[PDB]
Amino acid sequence: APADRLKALVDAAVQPVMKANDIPGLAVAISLKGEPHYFSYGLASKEDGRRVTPETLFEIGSVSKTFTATLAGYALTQDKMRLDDRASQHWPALQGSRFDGISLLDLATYTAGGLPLQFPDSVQKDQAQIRDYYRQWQPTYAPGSQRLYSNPSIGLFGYLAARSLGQPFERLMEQQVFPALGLEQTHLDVPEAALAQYAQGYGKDDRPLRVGPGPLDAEGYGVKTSAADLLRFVDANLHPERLDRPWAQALDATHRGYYKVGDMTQGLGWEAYDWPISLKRLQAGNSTPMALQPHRIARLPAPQALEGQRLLNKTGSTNGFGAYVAFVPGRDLGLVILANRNYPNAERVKIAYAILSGLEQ
Ligand SMILES: *C(=O)N1C[C@H](NOS(=O)(=O)O)CC[C@H]1C(=O)NC1CCNCC1
Repeated sequence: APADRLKALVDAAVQPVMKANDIPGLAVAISLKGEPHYFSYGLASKEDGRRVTPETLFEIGSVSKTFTATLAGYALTQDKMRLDDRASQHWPALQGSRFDGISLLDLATYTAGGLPLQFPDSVQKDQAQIRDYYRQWQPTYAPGSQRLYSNPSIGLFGYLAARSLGQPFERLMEQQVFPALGLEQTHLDVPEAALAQYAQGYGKDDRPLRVGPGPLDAEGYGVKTSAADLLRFVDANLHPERLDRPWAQALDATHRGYYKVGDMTQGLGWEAYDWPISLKRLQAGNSTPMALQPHRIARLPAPQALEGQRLLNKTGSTNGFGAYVAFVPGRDLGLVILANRNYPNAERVKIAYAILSGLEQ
């Protein structure tokens, strides 16, 4: 009855949304009572007929920020940086710029003062162009006052955490972070030998779409991973104490809330809500205006533990993909939903919420 019931519940949550959004392929992984459960739907590639499995690689877009946060959490534990450091402390090129007056925490939590959603199209994947971009940038408003969701913001945070560790960001993820987390199906640059696992992404008129190079891509949106590996990452988040101390502490650092905007508490990478909360409120927290518009923050008196009866989540998209991850620390429950179409966040959250509410019922 239990396996039948879980299958029935996940099918009932996924299938209508998959169909309504014409999603070619979709992978679900659920961590429940200390055990993983995988559900795979449809096609990784419509053209060659490869089916989705729990090992299929999907682009996870902005979910990458949680890995980026974990690297920064590590740097914090290596006493290599502090959240209250000025950004320019970690890149001499920034000394004398406005980044003298902006903290690593401001950068990590999108409150640096109006850094935009993306780098302008004129900024290529080029260290000098990136450096020059930040040198010339001026805040629209005071640092620490307004949240404006931003790839350049947390991208810089990740880049400076890597600088504090004395190695390139990409090398650190591949050589240290992913191995420390036990992740062998998680990549910034998918190896040729693994390309057969990499799903095709689909956009309008089913044009094929995979993510191309961009400035600070690895930091903001560049990770490709499987449902099985992303769930392993969720289980690491549920049980940091199962890893060696330095990496336990790194994960813990991403479970700390610094301010609220409406129902959402902003951590490093992770965004948190009280649990339970209505589907409509969770949808609103992950809505377009939350990503695209500035919001005045309500700063907490002290960092808040993001644990117990809370839902921690992150959405992520690329041109061709749509990912969502959610977990409830106090219930030892986690879920991953990866699709090879960018479909609205509200729809991803709807699937997740249907699964979570069915599990409690
Ligand atoms: C994350 O997936 N990003 C950044 C931002 N996230 O807002 S959210 O509510 O979707 O998580 C916007 C979309 C996405 C992003 O950076 N997409 C880019 C499209 C163009 N190619 C580079 C990735």
